[PDB]
Amino acid sequence: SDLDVIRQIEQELGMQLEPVDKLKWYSKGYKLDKDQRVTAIGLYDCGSDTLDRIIQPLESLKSLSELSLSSNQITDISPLASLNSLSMLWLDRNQITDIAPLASLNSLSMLWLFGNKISDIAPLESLKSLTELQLSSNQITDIAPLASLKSLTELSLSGNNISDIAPLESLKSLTELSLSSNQITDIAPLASLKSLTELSLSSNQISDIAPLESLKSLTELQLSRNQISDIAPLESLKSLTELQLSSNQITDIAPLASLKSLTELQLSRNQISDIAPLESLNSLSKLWLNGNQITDIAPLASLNSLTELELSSNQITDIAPLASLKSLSTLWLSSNQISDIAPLASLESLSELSLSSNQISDISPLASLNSLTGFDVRRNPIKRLPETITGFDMEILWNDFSSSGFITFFDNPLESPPPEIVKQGKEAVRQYFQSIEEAR
Amino acid sequence: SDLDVIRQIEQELGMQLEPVDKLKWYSKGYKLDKDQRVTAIGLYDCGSDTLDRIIQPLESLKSLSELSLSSNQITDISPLASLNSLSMLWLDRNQITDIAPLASLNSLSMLWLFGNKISDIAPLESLKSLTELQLSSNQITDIAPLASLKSLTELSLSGNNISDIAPLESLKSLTELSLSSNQITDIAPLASLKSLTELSLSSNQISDIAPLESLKSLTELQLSRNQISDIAPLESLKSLTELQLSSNQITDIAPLASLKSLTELQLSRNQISDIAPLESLNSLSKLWLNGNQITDIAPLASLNSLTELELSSNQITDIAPLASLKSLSTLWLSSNQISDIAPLASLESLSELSLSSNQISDISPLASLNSLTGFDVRRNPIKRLPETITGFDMEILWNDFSSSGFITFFDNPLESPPPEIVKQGKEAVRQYFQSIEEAR
Repeated sequence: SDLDVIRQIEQELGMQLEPVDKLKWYSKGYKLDKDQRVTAIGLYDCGSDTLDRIIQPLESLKSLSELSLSSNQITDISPLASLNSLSMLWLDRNQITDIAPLASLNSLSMLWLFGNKISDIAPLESLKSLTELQLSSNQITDIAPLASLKSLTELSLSGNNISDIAPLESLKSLTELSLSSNQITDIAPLASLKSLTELSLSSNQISDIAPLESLKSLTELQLSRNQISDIAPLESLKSLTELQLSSNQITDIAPLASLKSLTELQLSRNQISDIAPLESLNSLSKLWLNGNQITDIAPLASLNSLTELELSSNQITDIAPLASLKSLSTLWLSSNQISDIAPLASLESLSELSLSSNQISDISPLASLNSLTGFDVRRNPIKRLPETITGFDMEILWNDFSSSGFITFFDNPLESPPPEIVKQGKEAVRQYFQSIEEAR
Repeated sequence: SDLDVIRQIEQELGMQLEPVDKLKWYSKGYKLDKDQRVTAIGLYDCGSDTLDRIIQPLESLKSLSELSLSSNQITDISPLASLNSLSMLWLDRNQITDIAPLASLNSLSMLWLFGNKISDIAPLESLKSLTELQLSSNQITDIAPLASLKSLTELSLSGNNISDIAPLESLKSLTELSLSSNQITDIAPLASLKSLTELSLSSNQISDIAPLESLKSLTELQLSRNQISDIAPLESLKSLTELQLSSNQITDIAPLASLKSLTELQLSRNQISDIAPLESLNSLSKLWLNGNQITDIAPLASLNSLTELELSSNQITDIAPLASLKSLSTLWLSSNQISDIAPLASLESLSELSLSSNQISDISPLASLNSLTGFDVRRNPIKRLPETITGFDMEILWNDFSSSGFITFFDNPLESPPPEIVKQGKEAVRQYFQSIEEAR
């Protein structure tokens, strides 16, 4: 019986396989049917020999529909050609170069081949029932074979060597597509994939994103590390909640003004000065604007849903517009031109704050923020600490890095408690102040 | 006119005062009446001299009801007695020791005296119009004088030398009370204060919290750093939204199971091993459980509102129960016994992850987590990095600390890309993998 074969496999491998209701790629188990027949088997992370040692036991399981051999570093998958009943196959995280044996698996609807050494995907042309296909982190350049797979809905091809994506043009049922870390410049073939909901294109050489304009079902779009300066095409993508545009050449963000469903926006390492277009984005909870040319941040005042805000490496001076942000929990302001941090004392939800590499002399206003669990004040001209610094429940560190749960000093020209006291920790600082209070 | 008197103050002190629509404690300016009259003035951070020099101009402002002398290092406030119609006064962050002059200000409704050197508060007895009073960070032991201030709604007494709090029993209109960092043991007198919605008693010597039993309107309660072992009195506090119980002596959290309004819960540094009672806390978003004796984590699987989860320093091996948590974005798992993170591949919203000091060798399961902006894998037996390690929107560091924006390695026995190449950065790592592809 099918269960007796499980016993043989267990015995041959010297391991234990357990029943599950749903086979997962990392499963070390099997699934049984209402007739006690093995419909699935997972042999995740058993060894490179695994396929060789138990091919026959697998061949004798006739209702076997799902097989995982993830994370075995298997180099030869020739034996699998026998198993033409398979509809789901996990071969990710192996050492496969030749996938010719997989052309025999005519009933495959789900295939995972992440993290192998594949260049030729000609053998996949005949697998028309495929709906989910993972080919990321291989060595693929030619994706012509994919033009036949018209029932594909999820396709991953990130981390290959692809420049030509024209073969995807007729894959109109595709809703999730990953194409990051490739050699892509022309994305015109994507203009026809109108039911895409998630698209990733980061680390390519895209300049012209005009073809994205019609892709109105997009909710999630990754475009970081490209050569994009013109984002006018994005204006029409009204369903977007998550948008990543870091490491581009953007100056004008006016087309984002209308993207009212955005909750997460990353615009790091561009050349933005004017952020006036962000004032209407009232659902924005996470905003990354680090590494730009910003000085005026008045437009952020009305963004009351903001819980996380990265503004480090700009030229900001006046931070009073942030005073309204009641829900702000994490604020990064490193490497700006700030001198006065008094208005930050109204940030009632603030827990993590970095003010390093500014020109701040007086941090006494921070004493009111009992909510703070960590803050960073390295490289500021602070000379005297107020007694109220012991009122926080965080240890004090002297290091050149930020750390949560701690107050961090470095290269501050401290005089009142001088550095020699501060380097000793929270208790030394308390006793310093205590020894001069009790003598008063 | 009033505007001329402002010009007089500006000349005398040699500064600018600007109109404001509302006076804040840190304001350098004034608010004007409908009839061009000054009803509010702020002289924040001018100097210890300031009060003596402009008291007379302040006397001529007949409609003045709000004054800020915050952060001036004032030593004596005698001249203030001349002002009658003040209803709001900020004197925080000075060097006040004697507050007798405040007794004459009968119409005071708001008084801030945070961060001074006050020990005698007898002068406040007569100020029975006070609703908000801030006395944190002073040298107060005896709070008998407050007993008659029955109009108080907000009181702060944190950072003082208080052990006896019986005088607070009569203050039944109190909605907010802060008593953190004192010498309190007996909180019996708080049982009478049934309109309290916010209470802080952190850093005391409290053991018996039975007196909290009847405080049914409590929504925020901070009891961290005490000697609490029995938390059954919290069982009936159904309106509780945030609860902090870190650094106590708690083992049995069964009483928490009925607190279904809880969204933030901190139980760090206790002796908990069984977290089954959290299972029904379905609104829980932030959960801190670090520094306990947890091994089994299965009760977290149904907590689908979780966005932030702190599980460092326990004895966890199996991470599979986290797989379901699709909203989880921050996850701390440092110092456990984890050897496999395959189940974390399903954490689509994950953006900050710490895995340091564990037994993990394969970090490839994270490859398709495209919104990871920070991850830490110091002190794990990682020998071989996956190619996709360079694919993230994250730089690579070899450094003995975690940092947002970066992938951080330290004390990893790396072979494939050796430590030396990894410390050169992201592109050197990319160059290493590329040379191998094109040679083979």
